[PDB]
Amino acid sequence: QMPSLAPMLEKVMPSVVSINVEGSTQKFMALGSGVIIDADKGYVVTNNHVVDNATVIKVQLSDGRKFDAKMVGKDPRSDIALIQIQNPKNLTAIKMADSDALRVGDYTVAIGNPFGLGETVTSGIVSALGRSGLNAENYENFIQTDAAINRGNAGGALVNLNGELIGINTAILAPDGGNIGIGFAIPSNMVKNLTSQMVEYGQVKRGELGIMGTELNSELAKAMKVDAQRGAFVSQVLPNSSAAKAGIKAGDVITSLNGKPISSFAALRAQVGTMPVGSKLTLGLLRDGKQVNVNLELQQSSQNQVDSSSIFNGIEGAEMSNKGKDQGVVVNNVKTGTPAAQIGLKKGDVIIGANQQAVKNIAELRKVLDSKPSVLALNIQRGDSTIYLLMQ
Amino acid sequence: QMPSLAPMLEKVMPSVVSINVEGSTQKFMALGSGVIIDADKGYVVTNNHVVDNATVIKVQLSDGRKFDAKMVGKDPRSDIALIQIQNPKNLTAIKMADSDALRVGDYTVAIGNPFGLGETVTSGIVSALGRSGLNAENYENFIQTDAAINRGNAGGALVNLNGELIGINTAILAPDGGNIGIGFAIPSNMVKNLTSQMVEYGQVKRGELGIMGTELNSELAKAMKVDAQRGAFVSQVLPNSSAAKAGIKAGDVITSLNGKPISSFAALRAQVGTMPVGSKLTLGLLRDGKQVNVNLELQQSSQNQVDSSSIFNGIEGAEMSNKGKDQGVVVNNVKTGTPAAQIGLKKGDVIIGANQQAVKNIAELRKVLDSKPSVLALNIQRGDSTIYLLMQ
Amino acid sequence: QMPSLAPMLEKVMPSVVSINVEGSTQKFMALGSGVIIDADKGYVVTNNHVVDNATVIKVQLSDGRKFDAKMVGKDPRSDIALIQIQNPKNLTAIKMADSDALRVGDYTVAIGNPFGLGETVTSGIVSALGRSGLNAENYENFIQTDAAINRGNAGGALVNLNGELIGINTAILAPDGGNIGIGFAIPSNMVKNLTSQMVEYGQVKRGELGIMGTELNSELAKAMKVDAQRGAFVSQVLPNSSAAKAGIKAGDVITSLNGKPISSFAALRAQVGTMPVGSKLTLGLLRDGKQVNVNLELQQSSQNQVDSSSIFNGIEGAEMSNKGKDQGVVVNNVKTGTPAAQIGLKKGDVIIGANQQAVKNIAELRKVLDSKPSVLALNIQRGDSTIYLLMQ
Repeated sequence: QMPSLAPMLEKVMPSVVSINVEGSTQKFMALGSGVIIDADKGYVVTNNHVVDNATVIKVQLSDGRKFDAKMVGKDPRSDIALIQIQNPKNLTAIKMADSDALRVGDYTVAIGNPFGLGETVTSGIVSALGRSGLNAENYENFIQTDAAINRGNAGGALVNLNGELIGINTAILAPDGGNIGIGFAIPSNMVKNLTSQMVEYGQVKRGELGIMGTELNSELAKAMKVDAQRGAFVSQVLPNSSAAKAGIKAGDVITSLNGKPISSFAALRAQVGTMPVGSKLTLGLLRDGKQVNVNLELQQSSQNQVDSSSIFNGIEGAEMSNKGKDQGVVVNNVKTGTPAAQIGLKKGDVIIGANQQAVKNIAELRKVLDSKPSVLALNIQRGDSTIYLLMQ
Repeated sequence: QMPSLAPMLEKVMPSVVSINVEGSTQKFMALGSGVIIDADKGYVVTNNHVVDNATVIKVQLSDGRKFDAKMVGKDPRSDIALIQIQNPKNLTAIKMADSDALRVGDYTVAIGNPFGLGETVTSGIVSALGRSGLNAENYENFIQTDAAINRGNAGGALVNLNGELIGINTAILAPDGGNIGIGFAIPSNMVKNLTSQMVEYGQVKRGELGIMGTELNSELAKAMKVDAQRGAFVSQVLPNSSAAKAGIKAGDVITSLNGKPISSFAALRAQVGTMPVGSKLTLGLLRDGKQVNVNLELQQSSQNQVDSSSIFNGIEGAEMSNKGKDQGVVVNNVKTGTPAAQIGLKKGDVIIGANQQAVKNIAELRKVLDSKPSVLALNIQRGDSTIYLLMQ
Repeated sequence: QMPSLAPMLEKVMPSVVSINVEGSTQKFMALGSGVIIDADKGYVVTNNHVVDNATVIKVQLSDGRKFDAKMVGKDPRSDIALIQIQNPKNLTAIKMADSDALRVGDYTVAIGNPFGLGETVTSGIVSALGRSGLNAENYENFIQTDAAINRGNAGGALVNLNGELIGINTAILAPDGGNIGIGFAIPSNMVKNLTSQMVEYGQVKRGELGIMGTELNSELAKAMKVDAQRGAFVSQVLPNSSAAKAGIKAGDVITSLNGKPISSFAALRAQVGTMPVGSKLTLGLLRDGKQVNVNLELQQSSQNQVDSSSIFNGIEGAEMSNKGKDQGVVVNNVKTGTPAAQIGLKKGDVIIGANQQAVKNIAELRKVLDSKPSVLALNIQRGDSTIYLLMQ
């Protein structure tokens, strides 16, 4: 006869896990939380900042059980990392909710491991949607909540009253590292995209419209005679870009993506910034007081991702990324005094195998590395030649 | 099928605004929140401490729109200021609730601009009623809540589940300027009185009963053989005061105002301290174990208000206040080295016009000043003479 | 038509009280809260750490009334103290809920006196059950909640939506002494046991099973081939102990006490650590993959409790404790330079009266002391001799 979150949480708490990490860059230990995304494969999502530069990763269920997990993907720009429990048995995954249907009155409960106390649940409401600006280089479209979140909560669950995941708790505004009522989670639609890519590739293949923009504030709107105090202002479109081809002109205002009204430029960036190349989308446009509708196809890019370090753990040097279809890992750009080039690593190289195993993409590669061989025999192609690079 | 504050907030959030302020006393910037009280006239209430000593005031709606606002009234004793949006179009005002019907179990939601993040809502309950003592010179009858309130929330809304305004968020107990679960709002009945006066006059005409008192604590009650552990103890009544005339004797205990039981002396002070002169009220009295009922009429006073500075912005000197009916602004008491008297400002002067505009009260005056003339030509009366005082 | 905690709180708030304390060890003042446990006798429960080393204790009702209270019992190991309002009139006691039926989704409201503001209520949920480790020498089986708790809340009520007491607020995790969403209360079943003893004896007669143990973590479970990631691991059983007699063997795992599954070793310790000697209980055992059921009888012990100081307020020296039935207070072990032995206090002494009043146990004793005589005439037995020890 008493209302309670207990019935819901009982089904849901098994989904959320604690995460302990040992690493170096100087030895450190860290801890945070994670969410089980696929029970069968033992996929567990979490903040990239928690598991970044980790030598060892251990995951602990609510029931006590510990497992070891290995990395499978990580995206610093959005701060989402995907890991995988080695030898997953009898797990519970969380069902994801559609974060786009969230409203500010909405109740939320947060679950995670503050200060490593153990699985802690706290609750609140949605204080705000679309918050960004925390770190302006990243994609950020944060849900804001006043459910209590502290250090150790990172990577944990933000769920609604039905126990569906709506976000991953990531950061808090807080002088003096204590919670004051303001915390942020990555909306779950973003997690759904980013992770699904990582699963299949080991990284995110970032698509772009190829427009330069900025927040459409009220002042700018007068300058431009537009009826609209919010949106993405198109400063200019790149030549031979999706936008270009689609007919978007500079001095346009983007008001909606795929039906969904657009909070701001950042939100827009964040949305598309997480869709995979080749995605077909449609833009709500506003040029000279007239509404416009345009169909676009997300295209390639020059995304700065996956350094040689994120895959070798400590081997500074050239950045790397997949290549075409499952064609192997390509080395982007080697530095100079960077240890990687100090093993013969030269930009333009195409890692096509390792230790007699085929490498189609970064996931496969990281897989050979998971076995932790003593000597790593890279099978690369420079120009029209096969060569081998060795490590220890 | 899920409970949510969203439906209510959707109607209500437009009412609450952000406030940016530029000032000097040395240049500063400040920010807080405000509530739209009248949609047509663009009246917006807020904490006096937010907009105090401001050269510029800009208000930003939830939809993005910015407007400029000018001051119309301010009361430091209660920390309520009233401002007005210049050129108000298509606004939403909040409906006010009767704060006297609040109870401690009651749910509350707070809306405002913590750290200038944007319109943030957080929720809690009524922790307590009638809290005072924060600053003992002020009138204070604070609602206390554990909805999260931080810097930037000041001047914002405290509403109930029906979206009616019950208070204005004002202060927080908090070492280290972060919220810990204890925040305070001015009850809305007080806001309703204080503001309505300001609208019509530019200041509050403070009435007094003319009794000296103190909190009736349990110890004092024994000393005095009274059955009552709380109330206002009458230490003495002033001669030719309302109290006097009404038959109130020293050593009386006031237990109720207008039917409403009385928390304490402070609460009493705070209540009447916000009713306009001439108000007719009735007091619940307790003399020698016997209940008494008395009818009173709030009378004049010597209220220390509106310095020449609050209207000239930076012109230290004599204090000022309305006079009789709409008879003009009277200069209370000039200092010495104060810049005001350094323009020929002498106590007893009665500003009856400015720049060929008639001045009936402080609002009218502040109105001529809103136009920001280069030279201000005051039309004053000293004794039986009209004179003119000039400024720049 | 609006949901509210108000109706419930209206019945319940009278039960909770504020507590002011004057003491020395150097003069100090302290404050916290307390809960009325028995309206007739004026019993009020609170944290031992609040009223510890107090010369004076005053209790203040929600209605204003102040009373003086005297100590009747105190248990530092669990941090529960029991006091009694001198001359209790017209009080309201709280009904206690069964803390064992609490679940993590559950709503909670906290009531108490943060920073001596007065009776403050805040609310939250059960974040966690069975938390311990705060101070590892104590018995601790804390409920964890995110209802706001700050300094002054200690000794106050944690209740459910029906206004039944489920815990006593005790501590908070918090850098910088401000609440961040994590606070702890002693579950109410523990309070019910500990206090009831104190009432009847002045101390707690601690029973033991006589087993050494430790937390059964997942690693240890592999080492031992047990299917169970949580519980109490039996490292060894003491000879001639209850456990011994009952058939418990080292390398056993305890999974349940009296039907109730067992969080951990600490929880177990904490449970039995609060049952009175002679209690009959039953243990859920797990030896070599096989479930076992055993019946036990709590037995004596060597519990380190009640120093001569806790009863004399400032008279360092030998520890003391009841003896057999109501046989008087026995002096455990005298130190050396300790002031107690400096009045002729010798271990093995059996205080059988004081000032011509009979002393059956520590409560009676503390009673003669409550009258605050100028000279205290102890009637002791050393060996086969009656003697008298004098004080001032």
